[PDB]
Amino acid sequence: LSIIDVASDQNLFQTFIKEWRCKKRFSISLACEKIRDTLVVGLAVCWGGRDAYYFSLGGLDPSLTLKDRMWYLQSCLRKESDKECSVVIYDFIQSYKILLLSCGISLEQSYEDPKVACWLLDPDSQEPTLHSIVTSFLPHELPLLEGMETSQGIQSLGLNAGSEHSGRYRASVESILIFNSMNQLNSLLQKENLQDVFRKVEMPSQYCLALLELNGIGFSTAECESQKHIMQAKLDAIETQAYQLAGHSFSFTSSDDIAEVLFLELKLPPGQFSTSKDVLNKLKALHPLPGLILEWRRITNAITKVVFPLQREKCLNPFLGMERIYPVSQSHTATGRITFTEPNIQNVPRDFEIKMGGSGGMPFSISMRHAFVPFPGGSILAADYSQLELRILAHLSHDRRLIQVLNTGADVFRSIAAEWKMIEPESVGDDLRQQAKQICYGIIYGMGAKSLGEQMGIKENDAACYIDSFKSRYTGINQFMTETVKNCKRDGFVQTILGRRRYLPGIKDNNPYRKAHAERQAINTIVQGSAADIVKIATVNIQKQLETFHSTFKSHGHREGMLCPIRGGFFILQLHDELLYEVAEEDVVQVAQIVKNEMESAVKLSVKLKVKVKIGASWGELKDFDV
DNA sequence: CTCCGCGCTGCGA
DNA sequence: GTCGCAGCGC
Ligand SMILES: CN(C(=O)Oc1c(N2CCN(CCO)C2=O)cc(C(F)(F)F)cc1C(F)(F)F)c1ccc(F)cc1
Ligand SMILES: Nc1nc2c(ncn2[C@H]2CC[C@@H](COP(=O)(O)OP(=O)(O)OP(=O)(O)O)O2)c(=O)[nH]1
Ligand SMILES: [Mg+2]
Repeated sequence: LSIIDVASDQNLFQTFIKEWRCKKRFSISLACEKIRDTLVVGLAVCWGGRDAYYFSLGGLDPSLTLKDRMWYLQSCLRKESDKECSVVIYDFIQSYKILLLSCGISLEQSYEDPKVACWLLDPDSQEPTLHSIVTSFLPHELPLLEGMETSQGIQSLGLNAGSEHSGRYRASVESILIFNSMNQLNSLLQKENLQDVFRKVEMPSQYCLALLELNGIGFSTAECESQKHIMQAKLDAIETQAYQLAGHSFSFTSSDDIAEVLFLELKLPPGQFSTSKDVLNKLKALHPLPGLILEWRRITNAITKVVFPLQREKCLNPFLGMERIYPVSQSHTATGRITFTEPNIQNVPRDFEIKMGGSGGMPFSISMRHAFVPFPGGSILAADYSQLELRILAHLSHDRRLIQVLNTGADVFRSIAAEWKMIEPESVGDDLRQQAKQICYGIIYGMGAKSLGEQMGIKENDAACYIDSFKSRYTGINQFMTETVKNCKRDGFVQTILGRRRYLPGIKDNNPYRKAHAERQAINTIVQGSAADIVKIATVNIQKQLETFHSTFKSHGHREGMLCPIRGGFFILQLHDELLYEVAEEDVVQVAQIVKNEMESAVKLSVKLKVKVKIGASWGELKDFDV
């Protein structure tokens, strides 16, 4: 195709930079090749048609020194008041990282990612690939990717150095394929009214998500190995104690040789012979072994799936003098939530105690949320949304009882256990509060009486009286739920607070399980997704105002090249109703004021949003803050 | 065929 | 190598 090598002639280069400055929209494809590791060889630009303007950064005019080329490169990729420029890149979060870390260019224009648009048009769709966006939106240029089998991988074609094709060809092909496909996706977004969401909350959230990836969460490898050795010892003692409690050895992973010990060798009560966790919690009250196996599964899940993984992905930050974990973002969820991968620092286990030693042992707290530490002379500011997924239900269902218990102040999860266990509300521990939290949310979202009785440890008909009490007590929640399945059946889609549409065609299926899944999924999506929006619209506005009062830097990777006092706040992790920031000592109070002022001013609902700000030297060592 | 929802990950088949 | 089951987390 038309591949203009702009860096070949001096007059040809300056004409490309002149035309580049008149563009209010263009495309980029970072070209990366092997060393013979990654290495940005060049770049690709497109403003229309099948013209690709390769920007070699390594056959070239000697008068165009690399340094003179990099000045013009940053002269066109930086904002200058009302430039109105909107770039289109295939992987914005990783292209913004590679450009900042391998070239020194901190992008400041507007951004448009075709992958985000493909998800915003169908959250249930498959992860977009360049072959999946061309086949669906630009099929008339599909014969271009012929031979380029790398188009079927989520890695950008220009960033896939493993392909035998040159980095120039791979980037030039992608530059025109993503520019024209974005014009088609922009035409579809403008039709469904969702174009504003793509550029006002969604794509600017991926910018904050690219910043947190360069920042990374702190990690204390010494606190991990200490918490590990306490856990392995209890694991080592649970095996020996359990193997004496049964007389013979038995693998805690073989449900066959476990049900033998419990239901047969120990004559424990029971469809039957199930070593499930819902059953072993009921049998926990009869023999020490049903509780020792549940502890074996808790420690093993930690010392294998949160400990050993975290001590693998740890990296050194020589500038900050720390060892920080570098997770990966993933916003491709059906509810709009943001999850993390490699490693998932969202699944870090909660604070749990182990009792080791003679007599009644000795209490030993194991908070694995505690090795995550701030920088020298820093803090970790966490801000909760209280009960966001229930205050939203109050704004939609308008139930006069859910709003009553919301303004009261009681912990309704504890109050559920007070009615369940017939215990004082203040006596409800966290283990029972979490079990009652699952009972609270599941019953609202359509938990059956069979699963309720199995969790509650009571009969099916006994648990059915608890469900029918909820329907009678809270009556506005079901008026909306029956009206929600009315609006999803007539339309075939559920809409969030921002207009995002999840398409549920299974609500008309002939199978009762299939209609129920979509019926249930419709009620969760309208409230789980509306919460992921309220978080996202707050996440962007907090980085916006932190960038206003900005005598600081905006990311640890940004300041890694400018080098100095680390003064500003930083992003690290986002839980589905809680935002964590790594603020610096000097302005712990200012950021906490911005994080909380914006998390409330993010949306305006019937029920005002309550936000609880906490602060400390660890994600587990958190204490309240006044703001 | 089988009835809260979303999400990731290691092991075993 | 690939996917299901089940462990934890919102
Ligand atoms: C019938 N029942 C109940 O009502 O529990 C609540 C409650 N509570 C908590 C205390 N309480 C008394 C007046 O406030 C009340 O109504 C609140 C809510 C929500 F605030 F979220 F709306 C949801 C639920 C529910 F669990 F039903 F979903 C119940 C069901 C299973 C159990 F193990 C214990 C109780
Ligand atoms: N359906 C469903 N949603 C859940 C479940 N656990 C968490 N969620 C969703 C709904 C609430 C939201 C926040 O979860 P958290 O665990 O932060 O809960 P919380 O009740 O807001 O927290 P707390 O009262 O302890 O501050 O995530 C669950 O088991 N089922
Ligand atoms: Mg919470």
